[PDB]
Amino acid sequence: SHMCDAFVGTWKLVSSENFDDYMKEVGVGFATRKVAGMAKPNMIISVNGDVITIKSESTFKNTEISFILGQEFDEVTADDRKVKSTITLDGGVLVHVQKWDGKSTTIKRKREDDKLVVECVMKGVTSTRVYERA
Ligand SMILES: O=C(O)[C@H]1CCCC[C@H]1COc1cccc(C(F)(F)F)c1
Repeated sequence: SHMCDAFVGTWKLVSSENFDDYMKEVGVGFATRKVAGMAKPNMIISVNGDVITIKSESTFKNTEISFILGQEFDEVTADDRKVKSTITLDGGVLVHVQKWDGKSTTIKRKREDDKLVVECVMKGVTSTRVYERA
């Protein structure tokens, strides 16, 4: 057993707060905000050795990242940013920093009761996205 055991599984979005304002702060344009904001993604998290994979599937886009903790990688986000990402574990929280165009956003993923809670921060703006097991 290991590092991210409690994250592994298939998860479905059950609530979102302040996501439009997060996306605005990130620089996402109107039509992508509207369509992406409707989506109810499924997130599939798996671990194989040191490699963590996070897959997201939705009506809008499917995304997938695979990574080693602490090791920077290139990521294409769902809104089509080309970013440089580093993901670490800090006190049981997955902390994901994305850098692009001199900007930065941080996404935290944590287990809270039977939920997986995702907090997305861009400058002073936070969005909270709650997932439950599928
Ligand atoms: O909810 C989350 O896990 C977060 C993760 C960080 C970025 C924001 C949000 C992902 O937001 C979206 C919104 C629409 C569709 C998709 C995807 F299925 F294409 F991945 C993803």
